Formats: sequence, structure tokens, C-alpha cells
Amino acid sequence: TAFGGRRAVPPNNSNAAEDDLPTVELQGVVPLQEFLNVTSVHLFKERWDTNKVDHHTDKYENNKLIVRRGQSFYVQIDFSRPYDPRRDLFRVEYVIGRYPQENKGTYIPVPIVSELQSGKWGAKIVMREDRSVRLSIQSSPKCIVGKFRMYVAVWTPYGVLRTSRNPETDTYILFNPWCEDDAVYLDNEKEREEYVLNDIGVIFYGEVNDIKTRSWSYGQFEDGILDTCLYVMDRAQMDLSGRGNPIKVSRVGSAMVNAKDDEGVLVGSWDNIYAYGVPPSAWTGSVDILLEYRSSENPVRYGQCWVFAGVFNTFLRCLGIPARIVTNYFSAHDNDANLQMDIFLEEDGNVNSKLTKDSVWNYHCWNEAWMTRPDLPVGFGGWQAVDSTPQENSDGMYRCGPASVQAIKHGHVCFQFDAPFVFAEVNSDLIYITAKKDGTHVVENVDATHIGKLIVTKQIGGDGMMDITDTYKFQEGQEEERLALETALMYGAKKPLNTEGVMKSRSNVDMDFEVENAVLGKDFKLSITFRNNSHNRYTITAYLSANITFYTGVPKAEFKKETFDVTLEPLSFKKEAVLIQAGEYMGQLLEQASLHFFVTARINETRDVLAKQKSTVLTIPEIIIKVRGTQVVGSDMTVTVEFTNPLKETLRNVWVHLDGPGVTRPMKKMFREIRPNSTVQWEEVCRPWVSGHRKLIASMSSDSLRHVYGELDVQIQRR
Amino acid sequence: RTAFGGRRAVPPNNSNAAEDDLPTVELQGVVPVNLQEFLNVTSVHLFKERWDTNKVDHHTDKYENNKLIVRRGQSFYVQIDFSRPYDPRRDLFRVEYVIGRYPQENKGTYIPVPIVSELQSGKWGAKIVMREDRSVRLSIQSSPKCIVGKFRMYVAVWTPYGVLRTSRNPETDTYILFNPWCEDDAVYLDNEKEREEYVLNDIGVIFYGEVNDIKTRSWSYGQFEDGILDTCLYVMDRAQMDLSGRGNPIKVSRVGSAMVNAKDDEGVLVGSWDNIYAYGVPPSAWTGSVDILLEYRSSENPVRYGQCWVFAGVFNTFLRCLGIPARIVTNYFSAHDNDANLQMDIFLEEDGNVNSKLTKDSVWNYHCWNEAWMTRPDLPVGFGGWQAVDSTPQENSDGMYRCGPASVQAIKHGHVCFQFDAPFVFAEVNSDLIYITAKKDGTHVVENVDATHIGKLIVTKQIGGDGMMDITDTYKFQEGQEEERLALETALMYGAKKPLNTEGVMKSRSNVDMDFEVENAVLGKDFKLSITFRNNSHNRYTITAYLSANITFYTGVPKAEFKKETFDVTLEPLSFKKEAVLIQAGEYMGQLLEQASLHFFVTARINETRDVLAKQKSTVLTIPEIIIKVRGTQVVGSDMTVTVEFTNPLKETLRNVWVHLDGPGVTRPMKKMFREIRPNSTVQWEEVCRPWVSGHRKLIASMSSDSLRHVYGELDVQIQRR
Repeated sequence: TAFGGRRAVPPNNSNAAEDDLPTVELQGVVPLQEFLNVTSVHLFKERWDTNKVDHHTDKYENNKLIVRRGQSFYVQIDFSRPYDPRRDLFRVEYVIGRYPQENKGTYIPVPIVSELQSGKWGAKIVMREDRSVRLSIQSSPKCIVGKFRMYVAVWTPYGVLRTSRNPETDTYILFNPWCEDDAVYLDNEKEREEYVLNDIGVIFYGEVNDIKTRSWSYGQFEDGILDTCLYVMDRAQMDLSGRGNPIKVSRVGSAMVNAKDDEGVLVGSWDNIYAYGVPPSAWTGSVDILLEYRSSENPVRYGQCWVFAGVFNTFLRCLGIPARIVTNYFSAHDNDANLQMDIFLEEDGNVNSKLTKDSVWNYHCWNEAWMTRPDLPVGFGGWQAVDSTPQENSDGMYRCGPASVQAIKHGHVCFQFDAPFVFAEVNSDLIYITAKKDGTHVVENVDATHIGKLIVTKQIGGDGMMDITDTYKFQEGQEEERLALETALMYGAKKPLNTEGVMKSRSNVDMDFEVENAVLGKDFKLSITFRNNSHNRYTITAYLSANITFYTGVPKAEFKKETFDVTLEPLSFKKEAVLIQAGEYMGQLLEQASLHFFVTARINETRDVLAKQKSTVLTIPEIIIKVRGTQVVGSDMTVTVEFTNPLKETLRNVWVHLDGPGVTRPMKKMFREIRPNSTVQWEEVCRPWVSGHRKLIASMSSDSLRHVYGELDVQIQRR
Repeated sequence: RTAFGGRRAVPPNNSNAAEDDLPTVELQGVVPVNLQEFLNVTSVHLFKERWDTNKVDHHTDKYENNKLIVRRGQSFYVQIDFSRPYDPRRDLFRVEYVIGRYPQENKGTYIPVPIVSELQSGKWGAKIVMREDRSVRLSIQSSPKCIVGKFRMYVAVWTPYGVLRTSRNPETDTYILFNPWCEDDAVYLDNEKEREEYVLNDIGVIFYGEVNDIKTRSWSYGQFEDGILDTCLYVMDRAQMDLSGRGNPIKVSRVGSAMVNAKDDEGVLVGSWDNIYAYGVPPSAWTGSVDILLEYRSSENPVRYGQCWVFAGVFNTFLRCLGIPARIVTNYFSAHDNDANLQMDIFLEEDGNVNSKLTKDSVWNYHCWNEAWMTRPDLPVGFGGWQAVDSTPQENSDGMYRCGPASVQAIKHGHVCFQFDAPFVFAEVNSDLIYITAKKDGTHVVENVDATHIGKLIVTKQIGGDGMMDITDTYKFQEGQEEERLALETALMYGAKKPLNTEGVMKSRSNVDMDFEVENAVLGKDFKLSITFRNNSHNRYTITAYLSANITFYTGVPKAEFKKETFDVTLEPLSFKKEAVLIQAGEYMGQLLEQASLHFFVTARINETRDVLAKQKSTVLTIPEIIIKVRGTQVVGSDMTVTVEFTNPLKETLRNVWVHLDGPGVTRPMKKMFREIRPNSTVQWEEVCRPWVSGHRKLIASMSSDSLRHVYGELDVQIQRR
């Protein structure tokens, strides 16, 4: 009635599933009681106790023992009678999954040893008193990460006597950045504090000339999160033997973030509508999302790049892998490994918006995970870029990474995973091409300094910005930068169009422009400058094209167009000012209030083309958070969330979100509608459970206006 | 309230079946004048008949397809008939090739072919070769990096006011394939005999059995059969493969191999190794890829069922049909599901017996995968050539997936740091068998290490013949050679792992040699197993040997131990003893699994030195083949009677006996059902075949029933021209 011919044992791919170890493995009475019996086990698992504090696992809102691999911890077993070294033999067993196998690392018998050897599992009797033995158990630093079952087995000559199933002794074993033998070892305490223990983050957005920031709750220590992270791997049917490998954990975990069909954590959406779900802009942290995923057991709607990164960062940090979110400004996504972004122009100099279909994202967020790379030559360990936002790679439409940031900076894109696609996000050239009326194409200009202009991440201790641009690229013009490019071209990166006659403009005319930062609903100026360094007189025709775009760069509508007839004297400089009125863009704005500007100019004399692009985001005023009360763990604190409608219009179905790990579970309030320029208030009583520097996080989302945030640093005390 | 698509300006162009509407007239700006003044296309001629020069010079004349089929990077001829003569002085026009619903010139999906004076190598262009009346003859050359698929063709006349274009015409739809004959193509093969075999041959040989009794059977690739080329494009559309990547042999292999083994409702074949196969066709019954691919096309669902050679057969059809040179390789004693470990464990009881409860991993008698030829511009120089691709899943760095393409060159040298999934393919052919005693107290003791069992022989069909070609030396250096030790070390540096330490197995206290032979037997017959000891040192010993004989699946997975024996041997110094065992038919009959595979463990404990000796061998019982006979004229278009004959070899009744007949270019795959076949009785199947392909052809047969299966037959026939 059917044979299992594919493999002798079904795959062991679920931490949730468990078998039943026999309590009596006898080999015949031939022909007990007088043998050792376990009366109880002590794990010293209190959060104030030495195990959790020495393992840095005391923050988890979990009452079970949680330790980190490759480091010893204490347990104590109580026997029916005193243990006798001569005549007695027992061992502790760690078991994970339904089909444990010692050679697969899922069945781990811990032997009593005299001395703990570094790198191997072992139990050292550190103390014998009465009917008790105090053990110092050390795990392997390559151990599988997950929740293990614990048993104590006494070996008699006729078999094994083992403890029965006890959910109270279930032990979680995580990655250990503190352990020098661990693949994820980070030798700097301040960095471990930030990249592993910090449960609050800062995401940078906006545009390079007006960097905006908002806080995100990672909430890795919150109740249920650790278990949800194991559930993610189980849903991925991730092989238990592979869960101790940070590379494979990063690889499989990141593929689970973006949902394809009914599998995955988040459904991606950039439609500015989001029917039947929550707008990506509404989320305040990962907790909300991961718990919803866990209970519904279905993908959560909806997410965008920073949301994918926030959730993946929670996953990494919760398991013990050092992780941070990075933001790349002017990002070339969906690049197919091409190092060129095309902008097509009409013959007169206008931007041909029919052909110009590729867009540079104002910003794009991805993650970096810290680990060694034993699959690559020496020198590629460290930060590995992993982008859970899909794009076409060699396998299809999927996440990219982990890719060694070291390999990327040097152009060694031949080393897995998906390196050429990450290299192209930060190194592409903007190519300006005239698409003539006869069918031919002429390359006019090359801008090699626009894409990947600034790459940032939150600073260690502090909400500040840390510029990590030089970790990804060498400085423009440097010899090493040209060598890195050449090496990349050798390994699959491509440049379809040859650009030689290009960039050698004999005009010597410099053009540039700036846009003042504006507040939503206000007017603002745009100045275009022209420098003539030659002793020649020129006449120029310039075009201004202004569009309302998504943060991805995708344009919705051109809201303003202008033409300028400039005459430049030899050795002269001149500024022209254009005035953009609130009435021109309002009513057409998309979420994030992003605007894009093209300024192209044709020099009538030399036939040369000058081009420049810039993005702008309109500043939307933040939400106000107020705290009234005492501010002590266990005792009440009143939090008031205040939002003032900035539009001269009625906001409808205004959802406000409150969050703060260790202070409050994520909550949300729904307001029928908000009158033009009127204010609403939300008062909630909070009973914090974590002391020290904490933070309150708020967000606002309506049928129209959204992507509005607020935050407050509070100081809670102990008892 | 809006709608907006903020992720991308244009939806992904990932279906070849989907198409846009190009305007027949497209003007811009003020006018006022006669449009009739400009050229007009009255007709287009592709010279796409099968005897014509386009298909013959492009080596596409074998496809049972009436549309034009050319290969990239090589010129072909077309003729355009206008409404009036072409005036070089005043007319301007170009040919356009378009693919998908969202064509873009910078993505290679919209291709405007310009009229040029001279065709440059590597670029698209059309050269006017003849002017005559209202007609112009062009020599069109495509780029060698061109996307592979079915393009729509249009002719566009340029006027100062815009474009005038022909209308949609399915008759001019042109297929552009990979070109192994073009030097600039990534899949370039520099020799005609290799091209003939690896691209043009539609019949193949699959080697199976076990290393000491290599069995062979024929498989129909049928890449030129009606409907196949279209089904291959359909596979890529089902995979939602971006049209821009279908011109990259690496991505096509990567995505295509992932579609072979169906996970849920996506993919071509549902894998099953249950010996039952209820609600499907047993993997053993298939005679080729045609049957499977067409069923997948019409049902639009995964086909039940397949195993490794079936996946390879089908994937081989896919690659050859598109133009990527490909072959199937068989690895004898394959370490699949290795997780990159270079060690396979066998656990022994304390006495010396095999611990069958702890021994859970198995070596496959054989395992088939594919090799595809292409350059590897994503890797350092020297890694081009054959690339291994295994569509039979196993855990790799991404999950349970196919592995490859991995450069066979990198695998041979241990450079497993190069994508894709290299460590896992390297371990299929390089693992060590580690014999370990699991003592009653809980500890483990490494007794022996056999580094010569796994990947003992790797073969493939020879060029221009049905014999086998030993390619073992392409995957690995000679045992005990310098280069082989360095390869192993390099692999360990990049991810390959050896959990147990085997320096201490210097317990090479092999003064005594042991080995055994199992004679080749026929199903139903008794056979012998001969164990042979050898005392190569001055000494007398008391040995206890154990024999464990099991019925297994071809994958090595055991179903039952059907025979156990102990031997107390005492051999004198410098003397060699021999022991023969007789296995009677009654001991295994009635318990056999499909493929009639048997596995033998022979373990020995030398009482004196406490040493352990161990060896293992597999055996497959031979089954009589199906007899194919033909009587007729043997010329295309004319009838030929084929008779399939099967004689029940079992002295019991075979029930629901399905017989299958196949032969590309001779017959469409067919199958006959037989209620039941009496013990030792014979049945005959007769069929009238009207062949359509001349030259050397082959008839292929297979048999499958409720119990007995994995029975084949074949016959080389010669069809003639007329």
C-alpha cells in the first residue's frame, strides 16, 4: 500500500512538529529502581538570573530558557539518590523536529566531560551536593537555531531510561555575535548593542537634498515575535539542518518577506489606493505585521521597500544576526545588471516622455546582515547586502542577496548571491539619448554621478545619520573606482551603449539648478544657473519639465512645462528664477509628496545638450505626542496623540497609529473625518514594561493624505 | 479613488503569447498631400519552405512547423513586394520585429531593422540584394545576443509625417533560436559532429542499472515534432520568464530546470517514487518527452509522474529544441541530498553487523542529470563549456531546488565558490563512505573510510552511436593523484564539508583484503555471491563475516532484508580463502520493487586486530526485452507494419498491461492496454505506420503492469526517400 522510495526518512523541516522519545528503551529484563532517576531539572532561567543575563537574552518577553550558541550555561539535575561517578552514566539530550538524526545535527546527545573543549558540545559537572549535580553545558558554535526539547537519559546495561516530555524545559538556542567561533561574531560591543540589542530603528527617506527620517519599531523582544520568526522558517519548510547557517537563513528568510500568491509575509503594492488592506505608509513597526501574519496565517496587505526591510531586520535581529537598514538615494532598481539608465530626448531638446520609461527611485531601502562568508575567498565576510524587494535576477523575479558589500565595492560580482544586480543599484550611468524623427539614436550626454549619490544608515547609539557611501563605492575619479568598474564588466555587468565621443562638451557652459525646500501647500522657487567659461557668445533654448511622481520615480503627470531663450555672453554667469505655485501641484499629489524636475538645454551654436534632474519632497508637518503622568514601569502614563489637518480640505477615514516597544502594543484609532485645519486628539493610558530610554511612535493615514509621522523620546524608570 | 501603478511605468513583458497592436498608420504634427505617393507593401515572402535555403542553411528544416524558423546571428532572405518600384533616392523603410505585449527597443523586444550598405558583424541590419519590378530582396542579419522566441514581423514605410506599417499577419511570424553554428553566439560549438549529436539528434540513450551491469534504453527527445517548439515557449511563459532574459542561455537553463519538477500546481512533472503511481503514469512507462510535453500543454497541469531520467529526458528536449547543445549523463553510485557533506555514514552494531535503524542515508545506484554547453561570462575565464544542471531537487543554499548550471570545469578543480549550487553537484560525485560503530554506551567509533565507491563511473551516449562514453575524468581527477587532493582541499575552503575527522583511520591495518562478486542474474533465476578473503601478511586470523542482502529502490532506499548470513572464517598466513553463497529465486521473488534492484552489505570483524572490513555492491536482475518487428516497404509516405511482441516472464498473471510504442518521425506515441497476460504467454500488438522522416530511425517500446514494469525494447529501422 505504497513505499517511500525517494528517501528513507521524510525531510525534517518543521520546528513545530515533534516525535515521542521512548521513556524506556530496554533490551530485555534479562532478567531498575536502583538506577538513577530524575526528580527535577533546574534551568536558572529567570530573567534576572545569570544564564539570561550572561547570554544577553534577558530582554525577550519569554519565560522559557533562551541561550546563545557556543557559550556555556548552567543547569542542575536532581536525582532519586546521589549520583555516583563509578556505576552511574547519564547524558542530556537536545532534540528538534519530528525526525531527529544525530548526523543531521537534530539529535544532540551531550556527554559528561572532564573539560569543556572549545567548539564541541559537552557537559561539565561543576558541583555535586546531595542528590544534585550542577552542570555547565556548552553548545557547538555551529549549532542549529530554534527551539529544542530537553531530556535526561540514564544508561543502564539493559537500555535507556529517559525523562518524559516536559514543555517547561524547552530551550531556544540563538546566533551568538559575542562568541568568537560563531559565524556572526561582531567584535565590538557598541555595535552588538546597536545591531542586535536595539529594538527601535530609524529609516531615512525623502531625497538626497532633504533627508527625512522616521522611527520604526523592530520589537524583536516583544511577546510572540521569536516564535513567529521560527514559524516563518517552518512556513518556508526550511530544513532544520540549515537553520544554523546564517547565509541560508538570510537567503530563505528574505525570499519569504515578499509574498508571491498565498506564500509570504507581505503583499507588495504601490497603487496609492490599497483596497482591502493597510497602506504601506500606515505601519509603525514589525510587531503588528508579524503577529497578524502568525494568526491569520496569510500574507499581510500591504508593503513597500522600507516595510520589507523593517520586518526582515526584525527577523534577523530576533534570531541573533547583526542587522541594519540602509537607504540608497537615487537607486537604479530593476536594472537587469545594466550599468546605464536611458533618458530619451526629442530633437529640439525636450524630454521624450513616450520612450523614457525607466525611472530612478528617489530612495530605496535594503538590509545588511553581518556574517562570515566561508563559501567565498578570504576577505568577503562582514556586511552582506540583502534586498527583499524583488527584481529580475538570474533566477527570476526575486530578492537579491546576500551579496558581500566588499565584493560590490571592488567589482567582484562573480561571487554569489545576485551581486551584479546590487552593484548596478548604486553604480549606473544616466545616458541622455536623442531619438531622431528618422529612427536613429544619438548619445548626447552621460551623467556618472547621479545614481547612488548617498547611502546612509542609523548611527550607533543616536538617531543620527551615518554616511556609509564609501563602503559601497570608491570615490569618483579614483583609480580604484575605474578598476572596480572594469572588473564588474568582466563578470557580467553590462554597458549596452558605447559612450566615447560623449562627455567631451567643447561648450564649456555649466548648467545647474536648485529647488528650495517647500512645505505642502506653499509656493516655491526654482533657479537655473548658466556659467559660460568660454570667450564665445552662445544662444540657448532650455526646457523645464516638472512631474508628480511616486517615490519610485514613476511619473503620474507633468504639472508644469516652460521654455527659456537664454543668451550667454563670454565669461558670464546668469540665474533665471521660475515660480511654482501651490495651485499648480495641489490636488494632484501622490503619497510621499514627491516632485521630479528635468532641465534640458540645447546650445544652438555647438549643438551640445546639457541636462540635469532633481527631486523634491514637500514637507508635511508631523504629529504631536504628549505624555502626562509619572513614567515608571508597572505604573500608568497618559499619552495624547494630536493631529492637525494641514489641507484646506476634509480628510476622511483618518486612521492614527500608536506604537512603542516595551511601552505599548501597537494600537490604532479611526476618525470619521477631520474638518479643514481642525485638530483631533487621542488619549490612551499606557502601562510600560521596559525601563530606560524608550520611544513613542505615531503615524497617520487617510483616503487622501498619508505618510505623516510623529515621535517622542520618553524615559521610563524601574521599581 | 484613483488606480495608479507606482511600481513600474510599464508592466513586465514576460509572455511570448501576448501581443500588442501596432498602428497601421501613425502620423504626428500638421500635414496637409497624398499618402498614396509613398510606398505600400502588397506582399512579403520569407522563403520559408522546408527545402528552401533559409531553413536548410539555418539547420531548422527538421521542425514539423510551417512558419519561418531561423537562428540568431546569421543572415536570412526575405522579399518585399511594393505597389511601385523602390526608389533609393526618395524611399525609406525598415523591417520591425516585435515580441510580447510591452515591447521596448532598449530591452530588445522591439527591433527596428535598418537598411544598410554592409552588414556589420554582431548587429541587426538588412542589406538590399536585388531590385526587380515592385520587389526588393533583403538579406537580414540578426544580433547573436538576440532574445529567443516567436517574433511578429512588420514592414514600416517612413514619411516626413510619420509611419505607414503593414497590418498583423500571423503568416510572417518568425521563430529565432540559439545558434550553435555561430561563433559569436554564447552556445557556439566549434565542430559539426558535436552539433549533429548535441543539437540535431532527436533520439537518445539513457544508461541505468548498476556500474557492473550497465543497462541501456532509448528515449525520444522529439524536439522537431509537431507542437514541441511551441510547448517550450509555453514553459517559459508559464514560468513568467522576462522576455529580455530568454536570449541568455544561463537564465533559460536556470529558469527552465526549475520548471521541470512541479511544486504544487506549477511545473511540468510531478515526482513520485512510490512503486504505485495511482492516478498517473509510472515513470518507467514513458518512452520519450513528446507524450509528456503535449499533455502538459493541453491539460495545462503537471504530468504524473516522473523520476530523475524522466526529468532529464524532458529537460534535454527543451534545451535541444531551443538550440542549446545538451546531453544526459548518468552517475553510478550517486550521493544525492548531500547538503554539501563529503561523507556518507553507515552505522555498525558492536559485533560488526550493519545497524539498519541508524543507517538512514542511501547511495543511488545511478542518478541522471543534464549538461548544457555555453560560455560563462559571469565567471572568470576558463569556466565555459559543459555545465551541469540537475532538475531533480535537493537542499541547496536556497531550499529544495534543482541545482545548476555549475561549470563542470569548476567542479573538477574544486572551485565550488562559483554559482550555481556547485558544492552540491561536487558532493554527488566525491563523497566518502564512512563506516561507524555505534557502541551500546552511546559513543561512535570510525572504523573504515571508502573513498572510491561514490561517482565510480559517469557516462553519456557517444557521438554518432549508441555506445557509452566514459566522461568520469571531466568531473574528477584520478584517485591518488596530486590534482585530486588539491581539488578536494580547494572545495573544503569554499563550503564543502567533512563533519567527521578521518586522520585516525590510519587504522589502514589492511593486511587482509576482502571483496565480493555477485554474478549477473535473470529475474526468476537463482544466482551466486562469492566473498573472497586475502591474508597479505604473515599471520593467522579468526574472522566473523556478515552478509545482509536487501531489496531496494534504485535510489538505494531499502524495503526489506531478504537474506542474512554469518561466516566464521579462519585463514592461514599468506593464504586466500573464498566463500560462495547461493541465493535462490524463492528468497527474493514476490518482494521485488520496479527496476529489480538488490543491495549487498558484507561486513567483517577480525577477532585478533579488532579491525573492520566492509564492502557493498548492488545488482539488478535482467529482464528479457520487448521484440519489435517490421514488414513493409520502408519509405516515407508509404505504409509499414510494426509488430510489438511481449512474453510474460513471470509464472504468474500480469494485470493491466500497458504497452507503449514510440519513434520520432515514424509514429506519434501510442499505447495499447491488455486486460491480463497469462503465465509464460505472449501477446502481440500490430500497427500500420506511415513514416515522415527518412534515414536512420528507431522504434521504441515499453511495458508496464500492476506488478511488473521497467521493461523496454527497440529496433533500428531505415526509412527511404520517395
